[PDB]
Amino acid sequence: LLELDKWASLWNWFDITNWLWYIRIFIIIVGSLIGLRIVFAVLSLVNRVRQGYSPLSERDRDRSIRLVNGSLALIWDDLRSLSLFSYHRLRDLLLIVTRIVELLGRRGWEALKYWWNLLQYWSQELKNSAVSLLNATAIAVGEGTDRVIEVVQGASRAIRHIPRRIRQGLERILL
Amino acid sequence: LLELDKWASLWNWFDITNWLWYIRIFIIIVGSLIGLRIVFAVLSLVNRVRQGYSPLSERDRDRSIRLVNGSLALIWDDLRSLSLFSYHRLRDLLLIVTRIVELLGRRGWEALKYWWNLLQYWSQELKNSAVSLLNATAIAVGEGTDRVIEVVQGASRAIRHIPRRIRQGLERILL
Amino acid sequence: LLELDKWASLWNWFDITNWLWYIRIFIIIVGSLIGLRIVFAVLSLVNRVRQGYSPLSERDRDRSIRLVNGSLALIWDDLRSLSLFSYHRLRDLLLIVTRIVELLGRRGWEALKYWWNLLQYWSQELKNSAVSLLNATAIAVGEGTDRVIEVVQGASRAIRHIPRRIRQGLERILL
Repeated sequence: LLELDKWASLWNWFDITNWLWYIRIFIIIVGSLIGLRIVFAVLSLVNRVRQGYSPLSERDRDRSIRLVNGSLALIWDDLRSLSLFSYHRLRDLLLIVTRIVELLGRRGWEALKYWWNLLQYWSQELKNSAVSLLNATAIAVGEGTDRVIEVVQGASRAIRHIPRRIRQGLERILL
Repeated sequence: LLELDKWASLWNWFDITNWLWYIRIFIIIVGSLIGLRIVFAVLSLVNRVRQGYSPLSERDRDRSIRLVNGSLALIWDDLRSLSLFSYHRLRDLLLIVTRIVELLGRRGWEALKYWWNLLQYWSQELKNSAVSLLNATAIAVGEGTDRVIEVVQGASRAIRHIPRRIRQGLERILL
Repeated sequence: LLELDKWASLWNWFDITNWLWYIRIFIIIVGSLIGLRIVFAVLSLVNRVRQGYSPLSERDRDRSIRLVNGSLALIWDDLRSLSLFSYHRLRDLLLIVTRIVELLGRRGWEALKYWWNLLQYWSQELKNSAVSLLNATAIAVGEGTDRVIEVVQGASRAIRHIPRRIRQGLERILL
């Protein structure tokens, strides 16, 4: 079972054996390929020129070939970004990066403002559909029971419809 | 063939073994890395901004940094896309998404429309190269070949392609 | 140390072993998973309109569904690049590729050009940092530390400037 007997018998599949023993080599390239894909993001820019910014629904090839030559241009877009229109700035510029992240931690709360309001309107639509069927089916009974289904539904969503400024209050208490 | 003592022999390689029994676990992590790439698609947007306009041929680092601001923005793009117009749309979105495909699928056949055209012109381009060369070598024998060479080649392409509206006749005749 | 008896015992653990003996297959599936990922690059095109102009910080979602129709449209962006509207170009398309690369290949070397000036100023920022800090600390002492430090540092680095434009000599002398 297994061992030299299983491994040795495989040497007859010389072609496949190569893949079986050299796969480990291949795994590294596969992991590398996702990283290579990061460079592929530039390719979408090429796709934009070829297909147009709007959905996929001519001249681009001649210029697109310039992408090969893009190696020369490629130092131009990136070169001015790190040091900007001034020198001595290059060492100082990396520190700027910390500045936006510190400032953004304060305004980042916009996550919660929309999520509470967003879930709030969806719930309202659920109640509206239910109000239609519930109001209509309640009449079969009588005694104005349908009026009861409307008030209860309207009471819970409506009261929760307009809450307090949790983003503002929490923004000042968090920083 | 493999070996038993080789497995134990690797223990004497100081720490080479560390690569084998760690990279293997590391592979599962790589699988996670691919699912990481979907967010990278937003990076391509930043790239077109940082790339000027055309394929590959400064301040954009600070603005691209604004990509971090995408957290607050993220509820906004999803919010108008998910329901879009009015507000009874969120449940409707499941209906309209399915329903649009049927309406849109009808015009989608235009794929074939151009493909019919691809074969149509290349056929014509073949005639120009072939007729020119064959027309010239044909006369080398005498006088009378020029009519058969031009009439036979031009005749086959000429009668094989003339009617238009391929999808119009094809898509409707299927009823 | 090891033995086929140790491996066989693991067969009674019919659960995890599948991963252990199918991970080789798993990376291949992952490879396919990542190639599939490339289509996401078009999503960025949609992101511009659907997700806003700049990075992450309209109605076209209806158009996002038209992406299905993108098969119809997809021949329009591509068909014009190989053959172009001029036509007769299609056989030319294979030849032109050599001409544009041959033509652009001569001036394409300017990549090296930017690197020479680019690195040149970077050396200059480092030079200013050392002189300012070292001279300023040396000023604490009298005698004449200020004159020697600023003159010798600035004299050696500044005078070391030598214009050896490779591109210049490559354009005029390579003919």
